[PDB]
Amino acid sequence: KGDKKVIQHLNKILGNELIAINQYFLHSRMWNDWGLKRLGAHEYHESIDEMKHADKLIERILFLEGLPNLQDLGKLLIGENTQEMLQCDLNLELKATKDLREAIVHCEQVHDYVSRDLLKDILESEEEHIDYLETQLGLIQKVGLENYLLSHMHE
Amino acid sequence: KGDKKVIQHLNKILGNELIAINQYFLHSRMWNDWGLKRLGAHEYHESIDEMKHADKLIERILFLEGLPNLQDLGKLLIGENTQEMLQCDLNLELKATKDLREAIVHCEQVHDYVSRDLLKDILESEEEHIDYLETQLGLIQKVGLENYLLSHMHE
Amino acid sequence: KGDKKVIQHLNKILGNELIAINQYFLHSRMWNDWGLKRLGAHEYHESIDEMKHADKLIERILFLEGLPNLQDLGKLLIGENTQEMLQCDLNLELKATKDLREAIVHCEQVHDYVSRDLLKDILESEEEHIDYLETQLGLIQKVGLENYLLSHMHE
Amino acid sequence: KGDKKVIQHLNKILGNELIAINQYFLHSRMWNDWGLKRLGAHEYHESIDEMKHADKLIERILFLEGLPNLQDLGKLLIGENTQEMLQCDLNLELKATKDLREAIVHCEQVHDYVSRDLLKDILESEEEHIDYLETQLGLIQKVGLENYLLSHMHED
Amino acid sequence: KGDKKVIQHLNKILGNELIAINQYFLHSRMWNDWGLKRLGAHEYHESIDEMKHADKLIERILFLEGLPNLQDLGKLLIGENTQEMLQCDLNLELKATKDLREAIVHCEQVHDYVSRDLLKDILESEEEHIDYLETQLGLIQKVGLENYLLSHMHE
Amino acid sequence: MKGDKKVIQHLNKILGNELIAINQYFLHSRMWNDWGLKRLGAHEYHESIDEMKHADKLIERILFLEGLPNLQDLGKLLIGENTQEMLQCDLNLELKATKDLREAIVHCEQVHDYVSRDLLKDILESEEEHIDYLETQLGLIQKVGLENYLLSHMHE
Amino acid sequence: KGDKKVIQHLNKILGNELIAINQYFLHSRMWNDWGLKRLGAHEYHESIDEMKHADKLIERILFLEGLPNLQDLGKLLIGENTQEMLQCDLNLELKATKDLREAIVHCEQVHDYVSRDLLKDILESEEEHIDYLETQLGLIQKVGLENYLLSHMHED
Ligand code: HEM
Ligand code: HEM
Ligand code: HEM
Ligand code: HEM
Repeated sequence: KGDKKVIQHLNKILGNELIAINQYFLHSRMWNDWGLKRLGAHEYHESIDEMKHADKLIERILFLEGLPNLQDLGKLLIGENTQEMLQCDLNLELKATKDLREAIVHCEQVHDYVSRDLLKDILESEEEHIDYLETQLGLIQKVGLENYLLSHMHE
Repeated sequence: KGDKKVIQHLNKILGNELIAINQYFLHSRMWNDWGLKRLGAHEYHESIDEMKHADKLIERILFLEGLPNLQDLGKLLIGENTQEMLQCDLNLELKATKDLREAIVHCEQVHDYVSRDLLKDILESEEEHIDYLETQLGLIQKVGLENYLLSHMHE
Repeated sequence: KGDKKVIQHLNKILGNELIAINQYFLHSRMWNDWGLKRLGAHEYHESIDEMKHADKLIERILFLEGLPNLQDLGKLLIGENTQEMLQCDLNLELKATKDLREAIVHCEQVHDYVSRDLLKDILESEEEHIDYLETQLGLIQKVGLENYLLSHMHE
Repeated sequence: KGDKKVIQHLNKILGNELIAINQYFLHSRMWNDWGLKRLGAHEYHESIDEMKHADKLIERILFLEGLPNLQDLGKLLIGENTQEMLQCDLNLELKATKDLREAIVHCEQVHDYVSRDLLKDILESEEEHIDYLETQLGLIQKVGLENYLLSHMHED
Repeated sequence: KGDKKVIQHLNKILGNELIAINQYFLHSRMWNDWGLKRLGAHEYHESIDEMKHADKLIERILFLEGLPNLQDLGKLLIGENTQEMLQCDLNLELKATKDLREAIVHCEQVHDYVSRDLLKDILESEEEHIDYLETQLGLIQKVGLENYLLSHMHE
Repeated sequence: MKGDKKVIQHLNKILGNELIAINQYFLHSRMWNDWGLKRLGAHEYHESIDEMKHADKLIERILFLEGLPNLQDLGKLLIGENTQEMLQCDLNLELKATKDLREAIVHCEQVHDYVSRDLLKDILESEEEHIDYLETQLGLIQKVGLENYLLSHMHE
Repeated sequence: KGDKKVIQHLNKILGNELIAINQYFLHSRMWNDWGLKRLGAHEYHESIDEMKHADKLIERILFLEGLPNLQDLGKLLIGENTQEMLQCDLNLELKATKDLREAIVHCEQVHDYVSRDLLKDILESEEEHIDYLETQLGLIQKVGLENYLLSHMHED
């Protein structure tokens, strides 16, 4: 059986993935509705990536004889325009990585090194998303909003 | 022999398709003349799609032993710039979908379910065109008119 | 800008093409409705050919800074049986070639040699259609109406 | 579980399909026996098409927990010559589409939209058959009977 | 012209084939509905084989200048569970082969050797079906009903 | 062309049902995989994917109609504790889903939103196919016994 | 021998082609130097097309037993920025087509129909270049100069 606090941490990370799946999927379809197809496609792939993380977390929790929690869905940060949507994704990711670091600390302490390795792989993927997000927000500043949107119309 | 009012409704839809064929073809060639080749190509494909709908309507009318009316051509809405042309297409499509809905109501009432199915397929295609048009008009607001035209110069 | 009377002549030829498109398309679908698929298929190709001429005329008018007229649709000559439909097509083409010759005369007078060359190419296509029509009407006389229809049932 | 009257309508349409299978299959083989191979082949495909509709109806009735009725075979309309055979097929199809419309009305009323969609697909196929049949009868008038039969001796 | 009693015999065998087509097709679709897909698929192929026999019988009757009887449909033996359905198929086949033998005797007596050969080919197919049916009923005894059904779940 | 306000409410209701089914079927899939019932785990995975695709189409339709898709409200997951309960939980969810779909289609018809009706009818056919699978599986447990049924679903 | 005035007209058109070859080639390389590679590539192709017209005129003059004049090079219209370069090309083409029409009139008058056909083919190609140039100048007005240049930085 797994450590009770490891399973709590894994369920907390899973909860964050479930928010991100839905937030990124809606943002993707919003961008597609507006004709910003390059943003819509990239955001769809971000949503798929979170779906795959959730899958791996669910599988680990079950192996450890815990109960995966897919019932509690936290608050989606839905923006009303491109700049707010990107900032909402970044705010979500900054919370996501804080929780990941706390979970890894606990895994190391109780010697659950396989759970730590899984979380470290998720953390790397979220830091890559932060890299993308900070880059997009900087580009809006460097080229202007209307030029940035123009750049993201075509796939 | 088909229901007389069904044939009248089908000839009304056909009349709307005939307006749309010519309006979209002219808009296409105006955009090509101006060097906005992406818009010209998309609009050509819209005109072709209306040609295919008119064909299916003609065939259905003849099967029902009615007389297809290709003689009466209503008013083309020709715009003077890119935004107005898109808005003219949208005004035409909003009228077309109203007429399609009224035609479908009558087909259902007289149990002409095959005519209804044909009209619903056309209606879905016209709503996809509305989706394109509202998206383009929204992009003009979001990226600016000159940027929008810039994006539609090359195929 | 193009010559004002050249553009009027090009719009007149365009109007003739627009009549022919619809007349041949309806005749095609009537023959298909009747199971005369060889005639229906041939007439369909005649309609497509007039569509392509209309396109070239629209493009030339716009280059010359004129306004293509797709709004005014003249009288369709719709037959009620095969022999009448063929004679109607022949009557329309004889009017078309008369107008083409008058347009070519004017283009030569004002030295619009490229418009003349475009119109000469259309004229050759219309004379090929006259060749087909006169041949079909001659076959009806040579084999009889029922044998002619029999020959045109299968594609 | 399915609506009882929906299941009754579906079995009624199934009964019509079972008549058409047999009528078209026999007309097909009669035309082949006479050397009118183009007619025989087309009529064979109409029979196969009805077999597929009957299959989908059987499958739907079973899903809805009804009993498919393959026991009751109504009256086959068999012609004695080509012109009669085509009119017999047309008469059968006109009855079939009347029954299809009444079944669709009832499915709509009780919100069985999937059964309605199946019946609408069958109806489109039967109306295509009416188009073929009315066209053939029109051709007999336009070219004459002997020329029409001549046109249908060889297959495509 | 064919012998009158040969034509009666052929119409009787055809009548048996028409029963089997419907009985096997219904049994096939019942097994599919229950998820016994191996039984459903095999029973489908049995129905198709009887359809082909009916076709050969119809063609022979017409060649002999008889009237094929597709109007009279005898009693379908429909079971309520797998063991009853298999026994119903066997009962039908035992009657079918009895009738086939009587038809062959009469064909031999009147020297209709081509009709005899066709009927013998059908008889061989029906005995192959009896072999299948007796083998399945024996397997139910040897492995038990639940194991037998388990074996026929997957195609 | 703004959507009917009640149409958008119905579409958001169906979307909410799809979101429950995605999570319920995904968890059931991974439970069956954890238990080594790989054939059930794989089939249930594909059911979850199918609901994801329906949710996508509903989100797209709502946005086109200028509504706000609701991905925030997640209703109650019906999670079973063994194979037979899990299948019955899926079936209970699907019966509720098809009831809501029928009511949404009724309203779409009333306000002449025929494209939304067609989308919902396509989803309805897919959910009725899932009901077919589930009722068949529960019938097989009764026909072959629970242990034989589980044995049959160990290997993919 | 050919008609003396026909040969003079053909040499006049040849002279116009020789100006255009050099003007378009230099404009092409100026655009490439500035990093406006789409304009540079298009203008290179315009220069090649004029070289091919010059070739056909030389061949026709020699067949007619005239002397092709490749010695006299008239005034190149070289712009100092993109907008001036396009207008310089347009000014040259409007002069070229005027001379082409005058040459065709004369060929018709003396019944040199093959020379007329050659000149009409050149005229169609020059009117296509006018179409391109007017469209580009219009695009500058519709998108603004900086956006137009932006659109022409990268080749296809
Ligand atoms: C202003 C009037 C029209 C113009 C300028 C026009 C132009 C065209 C052109 C350029 C094509 C492509 C031909 C090719 O290159 O193969 C085409 C195709 C076609 N047109 Fe038209 N057309 C017109 C009216 C119509 C009408 C009134 C109908 C029917 C009633 C129609 C039916 C069709 C069909 C069925 C095709 C083939 C589409 C496909 O399957 O790809 N057209 N048309
Ligand atoms: C007089 C009765 C029938 C005759 C003579 C007949 C004849 C045939 C024949 C010759 C074939 C083609 C077999 C092959 O060579 O592959 C066929 C196929 C088929 N039959 Fe029948 N049939 C009859 C009744 C039925 C009935 C009552 C049904 C269903 C309720 C049915 C369902 C089917 C199906 C589903 C196929 C396969 C069609 C395809 O997918 O191509 N048949 N039939
Ligand atoms: C518990 C939440 C979810 C989980 C665990 C999950 C899991 C997955 C997985 C594992 C895949 C396959 C990824 C791959 O390897 O390519 C997938 C695909 C997909 N998901 Fe999800 N998903 C969830 C929620 C959602 C939601 C809420 C939506 C839409 C609103 C959605 C839409 C999609 C779509 C469109 C695909 C691609 C399906 C295809 O076309 O093949 N998913 N999901
Ligand atoms: C003055 C009279 C000229 C004539 C009659 C002439 C003729 C031609 C011809 C016939 C071609 C081949 C075209 C083809 O079919 O692809 C050609 C190619 C070419 N020309 Fe000229 N040309 C002339 C002047 C020039 C000048 C002044 C330049 C440069 C400053 C030039 C640069 C080129 C280049 C780079 C090619 C392509 C060579 C290759 O890479 O194959 N030409 N010319």
